[PDB]
Amino acid sequence: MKKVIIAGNGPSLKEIDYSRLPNDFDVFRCNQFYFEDKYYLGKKCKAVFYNPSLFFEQYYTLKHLIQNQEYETELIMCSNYNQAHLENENFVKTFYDYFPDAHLGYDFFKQLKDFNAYFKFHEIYFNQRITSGVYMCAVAIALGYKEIYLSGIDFYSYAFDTKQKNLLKLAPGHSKNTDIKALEFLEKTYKIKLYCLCPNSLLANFIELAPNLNSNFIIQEKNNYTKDILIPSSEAYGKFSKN
Amino acid sequence: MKKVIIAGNGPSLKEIDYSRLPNDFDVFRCNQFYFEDKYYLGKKCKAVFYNPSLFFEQYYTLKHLIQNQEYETELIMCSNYNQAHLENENFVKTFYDYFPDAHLGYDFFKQLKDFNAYFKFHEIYFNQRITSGVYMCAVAIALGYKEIYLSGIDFYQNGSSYAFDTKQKNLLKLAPNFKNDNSHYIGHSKNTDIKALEFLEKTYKIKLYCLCPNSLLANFIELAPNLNSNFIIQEKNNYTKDILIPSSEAYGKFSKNI
Amino acid sequence: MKKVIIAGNGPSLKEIDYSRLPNDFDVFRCNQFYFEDKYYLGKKCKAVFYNPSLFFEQYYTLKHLIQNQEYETELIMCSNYNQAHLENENFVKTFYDYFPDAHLGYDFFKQLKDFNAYFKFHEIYFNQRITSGVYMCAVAIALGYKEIYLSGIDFQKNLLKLAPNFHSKNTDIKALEFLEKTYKIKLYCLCPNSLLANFIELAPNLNSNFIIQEKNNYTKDILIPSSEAYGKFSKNI
Amino acid sequence: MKKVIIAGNGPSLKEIDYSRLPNDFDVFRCNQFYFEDKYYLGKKCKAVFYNPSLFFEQYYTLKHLIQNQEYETELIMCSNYNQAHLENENFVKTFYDYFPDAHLGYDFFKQLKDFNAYFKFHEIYFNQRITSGVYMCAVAIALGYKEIYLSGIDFYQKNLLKLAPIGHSKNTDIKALEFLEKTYKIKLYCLCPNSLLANFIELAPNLNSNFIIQEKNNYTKDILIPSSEAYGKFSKNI
Ligand SMILES: CC(=O)N[C@@H]1[C@@H](O)[C@@H](F)[C@@](OP(=O)(O)OC[C@H]2O[C@@H](n3ccc(N)nc3=O)[C@H](O)[C@@H]2O)(C(=O)O)O[C@H]1[C@H](O)[C@H](O)CO
Ligand SMILES: CC(=O)N[C@@H]1[C@@H](O)[C@@H](F)[C@@](OP(=O)(O)OC[C@H]2O[C@@H](n3ccc(N)nc3=O)[C@H](O)[C@@H]2O)(C(=O)O)O[C@H]1[C@H](O)[C@H](O)CO
Ligand SMILES: CC(=O)N[C@@H]1[C@@H](O)[C@@H](F)[C@@](OP(=O)(O)OC[C@H]2O[C@@H](n3ccc(N)nc3=O)[C@H](O)[C@@H]2O)(C(=O)O)O[C@H]1[C@H](O)[C@H](O)CO
Ligand SMILES: CC(=O)N[C@@H]1[C@@H](O)[C@@H](F)[C@@](OP(=O)(O)OC[C@H]2O[C@@H](n3ccc(N)nc3=O)[C@H](O)[C@@H]2O)(C(=O)O)O[C@H]1[C@H](O)[C@H](O)CO
Repeated sequence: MKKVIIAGNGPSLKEIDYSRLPNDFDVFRCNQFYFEDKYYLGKKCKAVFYNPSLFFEQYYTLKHLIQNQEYETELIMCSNYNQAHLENENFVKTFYDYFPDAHLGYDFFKQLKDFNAYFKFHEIYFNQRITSGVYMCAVAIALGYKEIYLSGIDFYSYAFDTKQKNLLKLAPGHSKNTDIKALEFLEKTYKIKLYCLCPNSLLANFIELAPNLNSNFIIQEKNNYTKDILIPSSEAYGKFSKN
Repeated sequence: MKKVIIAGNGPSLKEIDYSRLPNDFDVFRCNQFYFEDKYYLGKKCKAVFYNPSLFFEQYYTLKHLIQNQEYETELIMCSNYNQAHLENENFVKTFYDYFPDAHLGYDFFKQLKDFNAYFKFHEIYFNQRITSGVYMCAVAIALGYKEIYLSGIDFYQNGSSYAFDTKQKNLLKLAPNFKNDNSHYIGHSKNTDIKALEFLEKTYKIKLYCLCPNSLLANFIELAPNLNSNFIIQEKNNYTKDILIPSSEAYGKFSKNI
Repeated sequence: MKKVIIAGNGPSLKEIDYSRLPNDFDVFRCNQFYFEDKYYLGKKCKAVFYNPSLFFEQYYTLKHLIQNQEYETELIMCSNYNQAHLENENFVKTFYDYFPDAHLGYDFFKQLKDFNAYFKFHEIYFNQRITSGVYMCAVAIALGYKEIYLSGIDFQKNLLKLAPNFHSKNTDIKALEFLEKTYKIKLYCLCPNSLLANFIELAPNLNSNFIIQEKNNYTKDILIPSSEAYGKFSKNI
Repeated sequence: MKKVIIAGNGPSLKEIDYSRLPNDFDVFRCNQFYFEDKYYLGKKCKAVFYNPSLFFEQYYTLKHLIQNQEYETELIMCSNYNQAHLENENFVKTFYDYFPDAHLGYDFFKQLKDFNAYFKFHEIYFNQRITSGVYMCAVAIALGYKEIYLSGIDFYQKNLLKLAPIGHSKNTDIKALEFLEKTYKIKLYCLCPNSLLANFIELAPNLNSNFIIQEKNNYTKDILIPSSEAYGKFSKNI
């Protein structure tokens, strides 16, 4: 169907070669994407992904971002795996009743049986965990996307200063090989096409560069924007304490 | 889908301009509606709503109201939200096995995804909660109703006032907050309900009306079109004016659900 | 639907006016039905009902009744209600995996919404309980039966071992009355000398004949499973 | 499907009469089948079956067998029965989320209502258990196979000995097999004319078939043990 740009928040996010920006695409963002100092991929997101550990606060924050007209998103995804050691069980069980307009990412991730098996085996037995950038690719493939453009994936710093007060108060495997091997498995297994939008990223050594279309893109500035996660009230945490 | 009169129990319930009373309509009542001293809206209810906290006792009381021919109702709704801080999990889980002829209001409330998201966000993060008067509007919409006539909704302007004396022995024993000068729940507000009502009307394209011209609600919702009709309020004598409390053995059997 | 005869194990079971016994019918029996000294209703059962409290042992016993050619039954029902104070929670939860060829009676009982509500309200709030005869009537109606003929309803070291201390007339009667008033079914009484005859219309005399086969070397007490078996099912008792 | 060869890992596994091998068949293997010193039935399995008790370790080991190309399998089955005294409950509950490409054998076993009831009654009340050979037969029948060829069924490694240093019997297994065959109208054949099984099951027809028994060199001959970190993650299911 339509193309999709999947963006991690690595430093390459600020080094996209926009001449290679595809025509007609959706955008997937994750975690502290809003910390970006400019709208490197626009204000419109098809989907935003948040880890279960901070979903409570990210959801709260997202609503503010939307009200402030800083961003808009069609879908709100929680990057879960249905694994007791990775996320809170009751959180997943009651998810749809606390966040009626959001989705459990596993609902889609699990549609890719071969990859789910691949991910689980390496995480359970070898402690290898893929990053959100790869999780988003899986969900995109599950949703039907055929051409995936990657950016902000640098296998580890960020494309912004993530050292924020509120975030620090909340959160004071991986490896390049795991992510790369996972991406190759996805591309091969589901016959989709991966492209790299960041020619200077280490990712460009493994994934084909997005074709040059002589495209152009206006990177809108951001001023007095939300650059830190918000913390809900004490009464709010009390009500959500069990999750 | 007939029209529907949704009634809270505020003092405006006793001041309905019956000249605006629609023709063919259903009636939704809630909580201590039977405390009314006159059948301000007739004996026949399409549905009655009860909060999870007192559902056990309200169900018991309802069966007595029906057996005693004081009221009749087609549906019995429990106003739940699938929120751990608002209701007992087991109660909801086993609901249909303990009350086979009743319904969990959430089964319908959740059909309105946007409103459920709206409600949950404000309740969880800002402690802003709609009242059952608004909850019933949502369930009516989910049921298919498109013309809602409101009454008995006064946003607790004069405090915890009602269209009757709610300070009854059993109710005070079961819900002690009623003994307070102002039993109104801090999370409720005139604005919250109004905005919630505005959200529903807009989002689901339904029409709202007000049967109480003298009510504070008349300042927000369009008054019902004076159809120049009559109703005739039936009087009530030696009626059930307090909630009933089940036996100790009954509570024992239900203990896991409370 | 074929006609169904629902039998309790009261003395009226031995006083059935066979002249009224229908032609093509199914038979529902419950609990210690096999204690009967004669096949008052034949060896063939459409279904047998057992209370959750002794299901473990009754199932074990039934398998012997079947293998030993004493009785046969198509269905095996456990008379549950999905009430924590009435049945073991884990027992109901895992029922179909421990007894693959049996059924939870509630799966059918719950199909009668009005009666389920009627039963639940009176039991929970007033401690009024129905007997198996009434429960079986409900299940029969839920299964699609149109005509129900009642009998055996008059309001062993092992059994005494399992049940040491081994309901009301009004409650059952009121329940049956509600059942007939609420659903599209006809109720008949096959025992004219039973008190039930004072409330339920007598089955029409059809000048029917029926040979009552005697029983010999039959199982007349419930069987008790091994301690190892009990060890495996202890969580459900 | 069509035809399937079900194999236990007894001595008869090494005494198959390949002249009687069907032409188009799938292979079902169980537990320590890889301990075989030769590929008596090929490297390709339609399905492999592991008991719940060691599934965690067997799954880990199978992935190595596959990665090292010693064997390949389409299906991975856990031989469960939905019985607390026979398997961990949380293990069964979360199974598909920990092993996305595997299957709970009971999802198929329970499709044979009569046999499920038959098995449960005798296991619960008479402590009679069936061996994997029989379990695989039931699953095979549930999957649609009509002709089942048995082998490696004879009624009778540091890692395995450390991990696992009853109620089985020829009678129970044989009676169970006969019940399955009669009840589900399928045909059972014995591929090992020198096994006691031959005394009960009709030998497979001689079709003058040929089979190449591939050798095994430097192969996995013991179960593998996951890391302590892995165990810590699966602890609740063991
Ligand atoms: C402290 C902590 O827990 N850090 C983790 C981090 O190790 C990583 F696990 C993950 O993501 P996180 O990287 O920060 O931000 C999103 C994605 O950007 C890509 N990236 C980023 C920086 C870099 N140098 N090279 C990269 O490739 C990865 O694809 C990653 O998934 C995650 O979800 O995968 O999330 C954070 C936080 O849990 C989260 O931000 C709080 O809401
Ligand atoms: C003490 C306590 O817990 N009070 C609460 C109250 O804060 C409110 F949460 C709620 O409402 P409740 O008073 O019965 O009254 C029913 C409805 O009438 C309307 N009304 C009433 C009086 C007034 N002055 N202005 C109004 O607008 C509201 O729309 C309300 O929903 C409720 O479910 O919304 O229920 C009671 C009880 O939990 C319940 O009666 C026990 O069965
Ligand atoms: C001690 C104890 O717990 N007794 C109860 C008894 O009060 C009754 F509740 C019930 O009934 P149960 O005796 O077996 O007899 C079966 C049915 O026959 C009818 N009948 C019997 C004898 C009589 N004189 N007048 C009658 O009307 C009733 O309709 C009853 O449902 C039951 O399931 O309804 O079961 C027994 C045992 O729990 C059970 O036998 C153990 O397996
Ligand atoms: C100690 C313990 O628990 N032993 C049991 C054993 O009683 C049997 F239940 C079973 O047997 P399993 O080894 O896999 O081997 C499969 C079948 O091969 C045949 N055979 C094997 C070796 C031999 N010397 N003579 C034979 O005849 C039998 O027909 C057996 O059923 C089973 O599931 O069928 O598994 C083992 C282990 O639980 C399992 O291997 C560990 O993962």
